[PDB]
Amino acid sequence: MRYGHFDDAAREYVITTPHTPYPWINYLGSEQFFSLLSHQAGGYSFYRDAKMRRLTRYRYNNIPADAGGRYLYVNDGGDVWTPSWLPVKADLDHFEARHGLGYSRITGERNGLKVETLFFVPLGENAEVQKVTVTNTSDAPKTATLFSFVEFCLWNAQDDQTNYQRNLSIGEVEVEQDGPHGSAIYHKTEYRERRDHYAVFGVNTRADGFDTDRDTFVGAYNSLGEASVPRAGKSADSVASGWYPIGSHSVAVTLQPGESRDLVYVLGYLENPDEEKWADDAHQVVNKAPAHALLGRFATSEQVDAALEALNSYWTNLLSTYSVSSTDEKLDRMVNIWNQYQCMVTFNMSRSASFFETGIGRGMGFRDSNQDLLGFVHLIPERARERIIDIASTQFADGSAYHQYQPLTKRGNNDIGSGFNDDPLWLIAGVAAYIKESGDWGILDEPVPFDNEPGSEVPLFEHLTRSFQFTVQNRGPHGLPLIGRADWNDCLNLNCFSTTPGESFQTTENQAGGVAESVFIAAQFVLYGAEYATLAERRGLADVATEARKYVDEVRAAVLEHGWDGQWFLRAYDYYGNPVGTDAKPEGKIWIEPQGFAVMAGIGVGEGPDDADAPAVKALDSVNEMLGTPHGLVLQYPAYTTYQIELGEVSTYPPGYKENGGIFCHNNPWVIIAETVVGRGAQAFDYYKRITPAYREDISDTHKLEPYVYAQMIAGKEAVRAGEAKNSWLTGTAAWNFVAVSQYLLGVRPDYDGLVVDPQIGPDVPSYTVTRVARGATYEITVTNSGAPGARASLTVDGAPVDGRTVPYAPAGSTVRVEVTV
Amino acid sequence: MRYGHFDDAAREYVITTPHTPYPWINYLGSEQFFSLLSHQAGGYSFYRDAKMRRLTRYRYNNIPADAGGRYLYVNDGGDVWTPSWLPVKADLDHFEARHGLGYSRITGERNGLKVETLFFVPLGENAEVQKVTVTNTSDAPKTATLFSFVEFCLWNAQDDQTNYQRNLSIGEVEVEQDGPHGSAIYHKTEYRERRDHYAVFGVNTRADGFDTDRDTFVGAYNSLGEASVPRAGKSADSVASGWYPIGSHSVAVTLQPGESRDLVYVLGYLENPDEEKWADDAHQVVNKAPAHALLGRFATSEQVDAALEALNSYWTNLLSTYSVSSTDEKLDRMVNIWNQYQCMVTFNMSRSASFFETGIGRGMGFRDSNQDLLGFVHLIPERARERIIDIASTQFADGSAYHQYQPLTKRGNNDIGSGFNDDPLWLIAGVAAYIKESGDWGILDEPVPFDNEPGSEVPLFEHLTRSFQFTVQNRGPHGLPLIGRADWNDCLNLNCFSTTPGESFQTTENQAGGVAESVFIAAQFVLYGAEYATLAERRGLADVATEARKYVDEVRAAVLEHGWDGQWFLRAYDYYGNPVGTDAKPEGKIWIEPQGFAVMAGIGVGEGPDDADAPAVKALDSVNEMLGTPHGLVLQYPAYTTYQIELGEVSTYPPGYKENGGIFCHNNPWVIIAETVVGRGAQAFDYYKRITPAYREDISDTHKLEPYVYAQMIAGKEAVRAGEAKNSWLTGTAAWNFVAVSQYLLGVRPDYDGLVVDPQIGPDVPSYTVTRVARGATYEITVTNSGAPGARASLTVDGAPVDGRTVPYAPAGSTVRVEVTV
Ligand SMILES: OC[C@H]1O[C@@H](O)[C@H](O)[C@@H](O)[C@@H]1O
Ligand SMILES: OC[C@H]1O[C@@H](O)[C@H](O)[C@@H](O)[C@@H]1O
Ligand SMILES: OC[C@H]1CNC[C@@H](O)[C@@H]1O
Ligand SMILES: OC[C@H]1CNC[C@@H](O)[C@@H]1O
Repeated sequence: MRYGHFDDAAREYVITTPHTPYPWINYLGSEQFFSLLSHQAGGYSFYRDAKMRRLTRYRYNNIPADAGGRYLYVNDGGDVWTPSWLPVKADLDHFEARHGLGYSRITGERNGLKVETLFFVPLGENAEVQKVTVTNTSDAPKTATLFSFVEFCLWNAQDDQTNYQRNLSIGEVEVEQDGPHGSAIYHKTEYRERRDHYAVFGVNTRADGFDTDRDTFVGAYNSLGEASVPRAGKSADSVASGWYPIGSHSVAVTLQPGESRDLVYVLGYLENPDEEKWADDAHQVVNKAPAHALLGRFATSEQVDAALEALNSYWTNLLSTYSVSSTDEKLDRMVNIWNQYQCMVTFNMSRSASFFETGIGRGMGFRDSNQDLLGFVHLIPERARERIIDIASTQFADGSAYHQYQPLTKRGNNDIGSGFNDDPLWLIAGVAAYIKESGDWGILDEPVPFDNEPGSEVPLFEHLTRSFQFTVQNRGPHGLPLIGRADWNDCLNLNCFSTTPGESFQTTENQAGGVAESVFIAAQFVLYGAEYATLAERRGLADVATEARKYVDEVRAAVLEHGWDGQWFLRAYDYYGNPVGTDAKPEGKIWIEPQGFAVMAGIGVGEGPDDADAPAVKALDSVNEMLGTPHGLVLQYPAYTTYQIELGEVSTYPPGYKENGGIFCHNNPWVIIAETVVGRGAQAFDYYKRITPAYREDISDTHKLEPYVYAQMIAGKEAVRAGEAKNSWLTGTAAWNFVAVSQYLLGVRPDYDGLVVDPQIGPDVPSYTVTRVARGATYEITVTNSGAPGARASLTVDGAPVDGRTVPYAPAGSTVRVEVTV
Repeated sequence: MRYGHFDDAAREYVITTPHTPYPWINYLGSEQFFSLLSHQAGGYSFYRDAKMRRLTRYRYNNIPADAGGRYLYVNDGGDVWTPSWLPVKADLDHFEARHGLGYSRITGERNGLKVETLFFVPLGENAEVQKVTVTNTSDAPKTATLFSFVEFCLWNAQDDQTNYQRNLSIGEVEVEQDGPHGSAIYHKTEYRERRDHYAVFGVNTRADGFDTDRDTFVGAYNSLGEASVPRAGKSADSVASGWYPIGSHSVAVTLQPGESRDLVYVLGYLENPDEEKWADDAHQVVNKAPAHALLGRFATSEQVDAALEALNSYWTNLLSTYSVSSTDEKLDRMVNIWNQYQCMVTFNMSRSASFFETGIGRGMGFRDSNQDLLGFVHLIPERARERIIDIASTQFADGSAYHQYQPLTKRGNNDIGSGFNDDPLWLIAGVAAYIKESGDWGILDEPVPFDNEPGSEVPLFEHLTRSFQFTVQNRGPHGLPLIGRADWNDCLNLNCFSTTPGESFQTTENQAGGVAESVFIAAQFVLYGAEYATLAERRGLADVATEARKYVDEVRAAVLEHGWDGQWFLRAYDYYGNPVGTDAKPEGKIWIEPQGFAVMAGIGVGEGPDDADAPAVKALDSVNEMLGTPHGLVLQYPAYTTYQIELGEVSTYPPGYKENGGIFCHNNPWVIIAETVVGRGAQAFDYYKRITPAYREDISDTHKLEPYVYAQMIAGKEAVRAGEAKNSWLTGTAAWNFVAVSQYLLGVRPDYDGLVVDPQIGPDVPSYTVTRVARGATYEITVTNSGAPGARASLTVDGAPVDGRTVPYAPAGSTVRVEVTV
C-alpha cells in the first residue's frame, strides 16, 4: 500500500490522505530558525536550539499522536472543522498535503469552503509564515469565521514540561489588536527578567478578536478538537495571566461563489538590545519595533510569493552541484532531491529534534556532526567550514572531545556521556572530506581553541594531530585502540558492568582498568590515519607523515593478526581480554561495523571480486548470509537474548531492535562502499536499494514512517515488527548513503588534486550522466556501464584518453566532458 | 460556590459533580507505595520514588487536564461510557466521588447500569486495588462488556517522557489469560536487564479478552475518549512489542434486575531475588510466584473488605492522639481529620509529586522534611525517628547539607541547588520537636554518618552541634548569618546577579565574596539555638550550653540593632551591604518572614498586646496593614515590578504570584504563632481561618483547588487572579498550620518536662475540649475561654490548682483531667 507519491518536477512528496501510518513531517528553515511540520500541521518551532529557545509547545506521545500544531478552525454557519483534519476530524471532501523544500502546503475542503495553507520559513527570517487561501467552491455565498491557533512554549522546553510549580505563574502576553499592518499577540514570558527575546503571532488584517489564554479558547473538559471558542463562533478576547499562553485571532469573511481571500500569519522570533528592550521608561511594555518591521515584511501576498520564489531559487542553486540523469527514476529522485535535502536537515539538526528525538538531551554530536559533513561539503562549503571550526573548538588538548555541544552556546557537555574513543578520529574524516571538496588547505591554519578557552588557539591541523595521537597512545595488548566508553556503537560498553537500574549506560560511571579494545576504531584509524598522514605530508611535515604511516601500518597489521575470526572480522576484546563478535560464542557471532569499515580501509582486499580467499570477500559473504534481510543488514547476529553484563547497553534491547539486531541503517553504506571496493557493484547497489526511501515507498505500510527520508533504525529479522522504522529524518544514514551513491556507486568523488571517476553500480544502471560542479568547473560525466563484476572504468576527457581514473581539476569556469567506459 | 461537601462521620470529602474548577485528588498509601487519584480516576502510582519507579503513565498539562488514568469502559448495547465521566464524557444519570483516608470511591450511573469503584492501597501491600460493583438498576435483565484500562510508565519517568529514540523499542509484556485467580498482564520493560521488578495488572475472573498495546486498543487518530476496542465491543488481544504497553481486560457481565457483581482489579509492584527472576532456564518468562500470591490476597470481595476495615482502623488509631471538640465544626474537621491526613502525605511525599510537582526533579527536601516532622511526630513517632536519621545522614561534616535527597536511594543531590544557609538549623527544629513529643533522649546518641560515608558516624547530637556551629562561624559584618544561595525563601538569591536566560536561579553558579546577610536566618538561630542549648544542658554539657546561649544573645542583639527598620524587621543585607526590606526602598518595603520568625523567637516582645512601644507589636501591625488580604498574608509589599538583578529569582515572578507578592501560605502560621506569643488570640485565629480549607470551601470557585487540603500559594492582591491557589497538597503549610492550631491557638503543646496548656485563640471559640495522648497518658483538657485580649490560662489538675501552664508528664496509662480558664 501507498499514501501519496513523489512529484519530481515540483520537488515535493504528495500526501493524499490524513490517514498515514504515522505523522509525516517536513522541516522548515535552513539557517537559524526551524519548524517541524507534520502533514496534519502538527509540531513546533525554535530558534537555534530546540531545548533552550522553543517558541511553541508540542507533546510527544500524545493520544492521539500529533494533536498540537498550527490550526485554523473554520466555523461555517456553526459547523467547525480544520483543513488539517486533526484536531476536529470532520469529514473532508478533499485533502492534500505537499511537502516541498523548505515549505509545505496543506489543503482541506468541506461543504463549499476550501482552505489552503502554505507554510514556510523565509530566507534571512526567524519566522514561520503561513499564507492561507480561503475559496468559496459552492454555488452560493458563504460567510465563515477563521480562528488561527498556536500554543506557546515557555522557551526552555525542559522547564516547560517539568517545572509547573514555578512556570504556571510566569506566562505573560501583550495584545495589539490595532498594529501597523494588522493584529498581533506577543508572547513575552521572562522578558521581564533575563530574556531579551519575545515571540510575535500576527495576521495581516485587523482581526475581529483574539485569544491568549488556552483554557478560555478550548474550554474546561475539552480537547483541541472540541475547542469552545470556534464552536461559539466568536473570540473570547482572553488576556492570559500565567497558565497556558496561546496566539489566536478571529477573522470573519464573506465570499461570493468562486471568490477567494488571502490571509498571512507570521510567527516571529524577536530580540532587542538590552538598552532598547522597553517602549516606556517604567520597563513594562515591550519594544515592538522589530515585530512591526517583520509584520511589514509579510503584510501582503506578493511579499510572500517573492520570498517563496527566492526559497525556490536558493534550492535550485543548492541542488545544482551534483546531479544525475539515468534510466532509474527512483535512484534519480534520491540523488537529485531527497537525499541532499535530508543532508541539509541533518547538518542543521544533528540528532536533536524530530518526532522521535525530543529536543532536550541531544545537542550537536561530535561524531554525528562530523559525519554529517560528508554529505554536506558539496552543498554549502563555507558553512561546512564554520561547522568544522565549531566542532574542533569542543575538543580537549589531549585530543579527546566532548561527545556533543549545546547548539545555542556552542559549548560541549557530558549530558549523554563522555570518553567515547572513536570520537577524535571523526574530526579528521570531516576535515579530509572538506579539503577534498573545496581545496581550502587554508582551513588547516585556522586558529582553534580547545574547549572554547580564549587564548588556547592552535592551528586546526594541530587539533588533527591531537586526534591522531590520542589513538596512537591508547592501544591495548593486541595493538588495537582502547575502546573507552563505547566506539561508533554507543551500546558496546565494555567498561561498564552496571547492575543499577534506570541509570543511563551513556552517562553512568565506567571502570578504570581492563583491556577492552575495539576492531572498529582500529579500522577507523587505518582509514583516517591515512588521510592524516597525507595532510602532514602536504603541510611539509615529512617526519610526522613517515611516523604516521608507520602507525597505520602497525594497526592495519594488528587487525589482520588479532582482529580476524576466520570468516569475518572480530568486533572487540572485552574488559577481560576475551573476543567479542566470534563464531565461538552463541550470540553476537558476527557484527557488521568492522566488516564494512575494515574493508573500506582496504584491509584484507585481494586480487579481485572472484578471489574467494581474500578476507574482505569472506567477511562480506558472511555479511550477506548472516546479516541480510529484504529490509537491509542487521547490526549483529544472532541478537542477544539475555543481558550480557560485560557488554553494556547492547543486550538490553529486545532482539531485532536498535543496536541489538536492528538494521542500523547508518552502517549499511559502509558495506555498500566496501562492496564497491572489492568490485561487486551489483550487490552494493542491491544493498543501497533495500534501505533507500524511493524503493521502499511501495511498502509504506511496513516502513510506516516518511517514504522520502531515511530513518535510523528499521526493525530486524529477529523482531516481531521486522521492517518497521523508528527515528526518521535525523540519522547519519543520509550523509553516508549520499557518500555511498554519489561517490562510490555512481563513482564521482573529489580527491585532493583531481576528481576521481570510478563507477561500481552493476548492470541495473547501464547508462547515466552526472553533472558535477567542483572547484568552479563543471564536469559532464557520461557513463556507459556494462556492470560486469570487477570491471573498472576508463576515461576520455575532451576527446583525449587519459590514464587511470583521476581527472586533474580544470580551471574555474571551464566545462569538462568526461566519457566513461566500464 | 460549592462542588461537594465534607462528611465528617465518614471522614470523607464528597464531590457531587465531574465539573470541578480543577482536578481534585487524593493520595492512596501511607507506607512505600503511593497513588495520586483525581475525582475522575486520573493520576498514577509509584513505588518509593515518583521519578525512579513510576508504574503507570500520566501527562501533566494535557488537553484537557487529567485525561488519563484508571478507566473502566462500559459497553451497553453499543453505547460506550466511563463511570469516571472522563474520558468519554457521556451524560450520567448520577455521579459521585468520595475521597476518604487512603481510599476513594467513584460512582457513575448511565441507562440502568451503576458502576461504583473503590480505589485504595492496602496496608503492607505495594499495590493499588480497585473493587468494582456493577448494579442493574432497571427493571429488566441487562448485559454489558467492561474494559479495564491502565497505561504503563516505563519506570524512569524522566526517560519515559524524553527518550523515545531508545525507549520505543524496549516495552515488554507477558499475558496470562488463565492464571490461578483470574487473568493478568505483566509489564516487564527492562526486567530483561538491570530491573528485578515488574508490574502486574490483573482481575479476579477469567477475562474474555485482553489488550497490551495502546495503539490497537485506542485506535489510530483517537483519544482515550474515542478508544476503538470498547466501541467495537471486543478486545483485540494485542501483545505489545515496544511502543506503548497498557493493561486491559474485557469482562462480560449479566445482571438480573436489582442484581450486582463485584470485580476486583489489582495493579501490583513485585520483585524477585536475582536468583529467582525467571520461570524458565532460558530466562524469557518472568517468575510470577509473588504476583500470583498478591492476586490471591485480593481474589475475593471479602479480602478487599477486610483490608479496607484494617485501613479504617489504622486511621482511627493514628487520629486518636490529638482531637478537639468545640463549637466550631470547621475548626474540628480541620484538626481532627484533614490537617493530620495531609501531614501524613507531606511526610511521605515531601514536595516531590502532586498534580503540580512532577515527580522528577524534587526529591526529599532537607528543609521541607524537617519541617514536615513538626506536624507528624505525634502521628507515628517511630517513623519520624527514622526520618531524622535519614535526613541527618545527608549532612556534611561541616554542618551544611545536601538541599534534598533521592527517595529511592536516600542519597543527597544538588539537582535543585546547594549552599542554602537556613538548611542546617532545620535539623535542630525537627529533633527538638521529636524529643518534646516522645521524650526519646536516646536518639541523640544514635550514630549517624556524614553524607552516608561508612566510618564517618558520630552521635546525632554532634550533627546538631555542626548545624549550630555552622551559623556561629558564618556571620557577616552586622553579626547576622550569611545567607548563601538563599535562606527559607528560595528566590532571595543575593549572591547571584544572573543575566543569562534559561539557567535556573536555583542551580546557577553563585558569586563568592560580598557581605550578604539574612535577618530570617538570624531569627531562626535565636529560636533553634536556644533549643540546641537546652539539648546540650540535658546532656550535661554546661560549657557548650553556656557558650551557645551567649551566641544566641549576640544574634538577638544584632537583630535589634541592625535588623530593625522602624516599624518592622529588615529582611536582609545584599551582596554590597545594602538593606533589603526597608521603607527607604520603593518596592519590597516589608517582607513577612522575619516578622513572624523574629517574634516567634521572642525578639522585640514587650509588656503585652497593648505595649505600643514594642518592636514585635509594631512589626505585627505593619504585617496587618501592608500585607493583609481576605485570602491571607502576602509575602512582601509592594511586589517588585521590574527585574532586580541583585535579588535573584524573586522579581522574576509577575506581581502577586509565588515569592513575589503571592500568599505563600507556609509562612502565615508564623505570623499566627507570633500573634499568639504577643497575646492577640483573636487576630491569630483570624489569620488561621483565612487560609484554612474548611473556611474557604464556600469560595471553591475562587480557590479552584482541593477544598479539603492546604495549597502552597494563593495569588495575592496584586495579581489579577487574586484568591486562586496553585500547588495544592504538598506544602509545609500543612505541618505549620497544624503546629499553629494545635499547639498555640488551642494551646496544647508538649515540652521536654511536661505538657504546656496555653490557649490563645480569642473569643470566637469560647469552650472546647482537647484529648491529647502524650508519653503514654491521656490528657482531657476542658477549656473555658473568655477570649479577653492578652488573657492567659490558669490550670487545675484532677481537682487541685497548679502553678503556671505546664502539667508535668503523668505516667503511662493515666488519664489526667485538666481544667482550663482563660
Ligand atoms: O544517547 C544517545 C544513544 O542512546 C542509546 O540508548 C541508543 O541505543 C543509541 O542509539 C543513542 O545513540
Ligand atoms: O527548586 C524549587 C523552587 O523553585 C523556585 O523556582 C520556586 O520559586 C520555589 O518556590 C521552589 O521552592
Ligand atoms: O550506536 C550507533 C549510533 C547511535 N546513535 C548516535 C550515533 O552517534 C551512534 O554512532
Ligand atoms: O521559597 C519558599 C519555599 C519555596 N518552596 C520550598 C520551601 O523549601 C521554601 O521554603
